[PDB]
Amino acid sequence: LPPGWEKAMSRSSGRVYYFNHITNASQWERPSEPARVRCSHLLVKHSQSRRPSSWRQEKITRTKEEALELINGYIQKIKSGEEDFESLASQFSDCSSAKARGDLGAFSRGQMQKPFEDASFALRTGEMSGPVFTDSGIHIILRTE
Ligand SMILES: *CC(=O)N1Cc2[nH]c3ccccc3c2C[C@H]1C(=O)N1CCCC[C@H]1C(=O)N[C@@H](Cc1c[nH]c2ccc(F)cc12)C(N)=O
Repeated sequence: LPPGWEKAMSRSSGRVYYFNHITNASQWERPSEPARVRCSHLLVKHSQSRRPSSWRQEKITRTKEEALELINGYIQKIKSGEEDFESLASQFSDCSSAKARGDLGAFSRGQMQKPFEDASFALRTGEMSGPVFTDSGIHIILRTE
């Protein structure tokens, strides 16, 4: 299995699935390192963020648990096709990158905070992470290159 992936059993159905502890991604199908990657992200901040403030809200008051619920909801809508990642990032990401539909550009290792970097370089091109925690809040990451 590729880096970070493990086989697991669904609680509701008992069917095998696959989970990546680095990206917190999960998928039913059996999954299939570059010097640089390009990623977009959607950040949801919370009251314990290092700077609980964004262009959306001067004082961010939601709890970390409420932020995780929002992230889970965005992931659901992206995976169902009801919304696309870029549209949700433009509207709801607590970050100046929202104006660029979440695009952070390309980077190598040594530039991003390690949890974000590790998830970014463990994703396949076009793959999306689960919730990824940094001191600023909770991210969804989309590897675009
Ligand atoms: C909101 C947020 O998470 N930002 C703000 C931001 N807006 C951008 C617009 C265009 C390109 C890059 C942008 C960023 C950077 C980002 C941020 O603070 N991040 C990125 C996601 C993980 C956590 C955190 C960091 O890891 N920041 C870097 C320092 C840093 C700041 N700006 C950049 C740009 C590129 C880069 F490679 C690194 C950057 C860190 N703490 O090491």
